[PDB]
Amino acid sequence: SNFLDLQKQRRSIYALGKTVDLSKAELVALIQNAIKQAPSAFNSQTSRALVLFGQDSQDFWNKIAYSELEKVTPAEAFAGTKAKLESFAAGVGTILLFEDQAVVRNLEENFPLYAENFQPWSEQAHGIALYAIWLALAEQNIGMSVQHYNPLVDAQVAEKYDLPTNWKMRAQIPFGSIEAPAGEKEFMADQERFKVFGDL
Amino acid sequence: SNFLDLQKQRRSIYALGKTVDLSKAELVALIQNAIKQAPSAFNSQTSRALVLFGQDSQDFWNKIAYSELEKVTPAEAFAGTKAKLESFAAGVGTILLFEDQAVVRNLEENFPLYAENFQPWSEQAHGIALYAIWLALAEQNIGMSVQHYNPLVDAQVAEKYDLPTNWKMRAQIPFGSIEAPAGEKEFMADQERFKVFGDLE
Ligand SMILES: Cc1cc2nc3c(=O)[nH]c(=O)nc-3n(C[C@H](O)[C@H](O)[C@H](O)COP(=O)(O)O)c2cc1C
Ligand SMILES: Cc1cc2nc3c(=O)[nH]c(=O)nc-3n(C[C@H](O)[C@H](O)[C@H](O)COP(=O)(O)O)c2cc1C
Repeated sequence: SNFLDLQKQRRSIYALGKTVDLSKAELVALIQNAIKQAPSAFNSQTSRALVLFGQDSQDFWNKIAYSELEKVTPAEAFAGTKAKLESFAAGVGTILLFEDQAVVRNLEENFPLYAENFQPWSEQAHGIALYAIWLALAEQNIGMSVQHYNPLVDAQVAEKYDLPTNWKMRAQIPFGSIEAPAGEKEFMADQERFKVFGDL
Repeated sequence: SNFLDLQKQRRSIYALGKTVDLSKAELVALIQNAIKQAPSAFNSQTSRALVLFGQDSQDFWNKIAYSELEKVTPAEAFAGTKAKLESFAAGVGTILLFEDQAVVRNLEENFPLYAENFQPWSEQAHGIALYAIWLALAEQNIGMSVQHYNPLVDAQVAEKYDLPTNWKMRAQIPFGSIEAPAGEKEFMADQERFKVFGDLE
């Protein structure tokens, strides 16, 4: 098999469970290594990550995200939110990805000739880290989805885990065993997406 | 041979050659399929790409890039620029990655509540398409690098190929045969980069 097979295997999984065959040490090393190997502009390595397990992971969703969402969600709609938060907490853990703003700013100040690009290149590096993790877990038959309850949960997350303010949260990832396969995904016409020129 | 092996094999190759044993059709498929499988915010699919071979690929660096860099690069320094441009054209081809702005705008306009997320999600989607290609090619022992001469060469590239005006260029990737391994790698202190809380049930 090749990389294309793994790419096809990787999908967004919303039905997660706790039946994984890897330990904490193996899960931690898998995640961190996947992120460490993900490239970044000038090897700035602005990628930061928080990995939660057990009660911690579940509390992030059922307590942190929960308390914040009820302050902005309609009463007649909260029931559906609580259930959704539970589905994410039903997994093995949660990964929170951050981008170190102190490193991006240091770059802007020292190399203004590039400045404008540091912010976008930082967002690009985050995406790369996200895909790196997604691929690494998919190969191990571990499912996950990408969530964006930021910056709503930012405040509480930082205080609870003594996270520097410069660590700007960009995504929260619940992961676990795959309890239900994803459905049919759609693709756009390749003709209006790509263009080839030249021969070689 | 897990994913981590491939990740570690993927490096920024600056020494490229023209000795690739894959037909154009296979190269095109490799690149396009890798992009298609790369995810994007609610399957928005804002990634676009232009693959150039031969003269087209060579001209992008020696003509378009060159001409634009020359008009803004110091005389007593342009010498190095030309040398680099030729190292990129010494490969098999070039990949230009764009992000469809028309799609992103339609989202920011209809979703004034999430408007601020689309731009960063687009940049992130671009990075994902980039890494997807970089990995697909590394597995084929095909080297490449990511360059950023945008938006300096935006107008000429868009004109020469008459691309949709919404295709905002984000990167130019020269690929070819790996003529020499990458240097050494540097990693920051992990205890400064990560944090772990909790245990498995
Ligand atoms: C968003 C982003 C922008 C990048 N831009 C450039 C660039 O303009 N020129 C270049 O030579 N390398 C560029 N790179 C490559 C990185 O500098 C390189 O991946 C990093 O130093 C690590 O090296 P490795 O790829 O060999 O592991 C970029 C990487 C990312 C993720
Ligand atoms: C930058 C970026 C942001 C995303 N954000 C969300 C999100 O907020 N919520 C969600 O459920 N999925 C989110 N996704 C996942 C995509 O919707 C999903 O990957 C896409 O529809 C393709 O499906 P697949 O992941 O199953 O291949 C995001 C993906 C990217 C690349």
